[PDB]
Amino acid sequence: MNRQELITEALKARDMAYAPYSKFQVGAALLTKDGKVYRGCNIENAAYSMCNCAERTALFKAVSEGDTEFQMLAVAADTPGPVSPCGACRQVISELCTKDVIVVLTNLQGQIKEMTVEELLPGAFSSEDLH
Amino acid sequence: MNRQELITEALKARDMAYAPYSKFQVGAALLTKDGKVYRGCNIENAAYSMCNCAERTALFKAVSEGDTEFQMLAVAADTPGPVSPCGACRQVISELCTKDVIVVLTNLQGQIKEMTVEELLPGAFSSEDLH
Amino acid sequence: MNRQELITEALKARDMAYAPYSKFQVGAALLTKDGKVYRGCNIENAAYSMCNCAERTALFKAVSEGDTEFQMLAVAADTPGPVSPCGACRQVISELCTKDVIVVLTNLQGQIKEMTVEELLPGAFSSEDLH
Amino acid sequence: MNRQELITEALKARDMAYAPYSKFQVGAALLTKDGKVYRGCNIENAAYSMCNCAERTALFKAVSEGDTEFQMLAVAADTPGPVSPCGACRQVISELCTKDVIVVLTNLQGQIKEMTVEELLPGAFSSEDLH
Ligand SMILES: O=C1CCN(C2C[C@H](O)[C@@H](CO)O2)C(=O)N1
Ligand SMILES: O=C1CCN(C2C[C@H](O)[C@@H](CO)O2)C(=O)N1
Ligand SMILES: O=C1CCN(C2C[C@H](O)[C@@H](CO)O2)C(=O)N1
Ligand SMILES: O=C1CCN(C2C[C@H](O)[C@@H](CO)O2)C(=O)N1
Ligand SMILES: [Zn+2]
Ligand SMILES: [Zn+2]
Ligand SMILES: [Zn+2]
Ligand SMILES: [Zn+2]
Repeated sequence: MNRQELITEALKARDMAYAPYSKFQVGAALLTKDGKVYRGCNIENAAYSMCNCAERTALFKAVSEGDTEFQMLAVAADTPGPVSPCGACRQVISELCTKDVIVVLTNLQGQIKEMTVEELLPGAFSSEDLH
Repeated sequence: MNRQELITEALKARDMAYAPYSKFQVGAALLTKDGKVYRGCNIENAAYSMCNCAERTALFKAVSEGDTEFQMLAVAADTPGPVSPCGACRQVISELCTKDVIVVLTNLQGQIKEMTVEELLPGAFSSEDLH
Repeated sequence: MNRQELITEALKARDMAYAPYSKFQVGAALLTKDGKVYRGCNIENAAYSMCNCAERTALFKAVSEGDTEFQMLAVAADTPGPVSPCGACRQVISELCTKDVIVVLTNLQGQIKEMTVEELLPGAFSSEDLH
Repeated sequence: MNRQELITEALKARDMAYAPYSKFQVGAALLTKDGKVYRGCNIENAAYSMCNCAERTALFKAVSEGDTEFQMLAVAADTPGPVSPCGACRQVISELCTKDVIVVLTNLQGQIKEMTVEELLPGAFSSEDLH
């Protein structure tokens, strides 16, 4: 499961999105250390605050199944450049993924940006800050 | 899969919760029309706003897999009476579940309250309100 | 400050809304026991999850100023019937307003529905449930 | 109103926080181009997802009043180093503040980190990505 293949997983996951308000579909594929893939997509709500993102859908799915060791996360959307995870997703990612996990961002036209969890949100607010 | 059995599913799902800040674990089990069960649990974050609930974890998991027809949702937590879904969950439920879906609420001591999606959030804000 | 006058306050507050994504403006006016009025409006974000509602904007404003005793909350939007607070707002309302506070819901055509905080979200999840 | 004075404003705003669940109070002070200061503080909810942060409380307050031109934002909390805005706040900040606005982060022991909005969340997801 290289990043190329993980991207195709996120592209497929994108087609499952429920986004009738923004008409903006997002897909994500999370790869565990054991090689298992969890797909995620954004799921909207008439009350915008309750919309959930593809990145978080995939992570929530994994953690709920007991999988908490990851190696890579691919995210895709029909944006101008590689899709940029929103702050809420970066925050959840910084909590649920170890700082070494690779984050692969792409769009639907071959644009690819790769960065680590730490780079996605440097100095992220964490539990250590609470105590 | 009766409500008794769906409750045991939610009780198991509760043990998967990642809740190091509140130490309050919640479990949920969503039953589709075809009899498939999706488990969900709350997943917290040092930045409280980003915490996700068991009800929504289960629903997000189902919808992302392509399952959008449900019949029942069980929710469980160690509360005094049947656990009460927070407003955000009721909002997502009212969007992703048809008004006839049965919502079963319970705690860890046999308290059981049953209600429909419509009753969970009567006159819920919806897409019809946007247009 | 009767409900009629508080409604006009919410109608004015609605014109301050920043809602370029939904084009759906909402207004709210919160009346304290001492007769002070706090206006609120929805404020959106390209990343939908981060949108904030009029009801919560008004409440957040009041609480931050040290005002925590309220008597009435008016909410208005261009909906078919009285605007329905989303679950997230009902949740925050049930926490920050005592159960006796009156919630006045209306649209832009004279539709008016009045209910108490308790009625807005009966048996709302609360701190008592955490401990 | 230099950053030193804006910090004292955020320190005062911190004392208004309603944070009975985390016992972690945060303060913020937003300075407009015209020299007006809006204070903000975190406001929690038994249902963690609904908690709101100091940064966003201040911004929501300003925007609702019609003030949309800012020059600086100070944030303070009792953290080990300068308090780090959570992803949700950085997201709202990148939307409501122009990329040149100065963000001043500090704790209660003189630690000070200064950065621009762009630096707070480089390449933030924006409306341009939606269309
Ligand atoms: O973090 C990224 C950016 C945001 N989108 C979302 C949620 C929402 O349904 C839509 C518009 O913001 O894209 C994602 O799904 N992931
Ligand atoms: O809707 C219900 C009530 C809220 N809890 C949550 C999320 C959070 O991690 C914890 C404390 O609010 O319980 C749920 O998981 N489901
Ligand atoms: O609770 C009510 C219903 C929801 N809207 C919002 C937030 C968002 O900007 C827009 C579309 O959901 O209306 C409110 O402002 N208040
Ligand atoms: O962005 C910063 C970091 C997070 N906190 C919050 C919200 C919550 O009440 C508490 C614990 O996460 O700190 C803030 O208020 N601002
Ligand atoms: Zn996101
Ligand atoms: Zn919930
Ligand atoms: Zn709302
Ligand atoms: Zn924050």
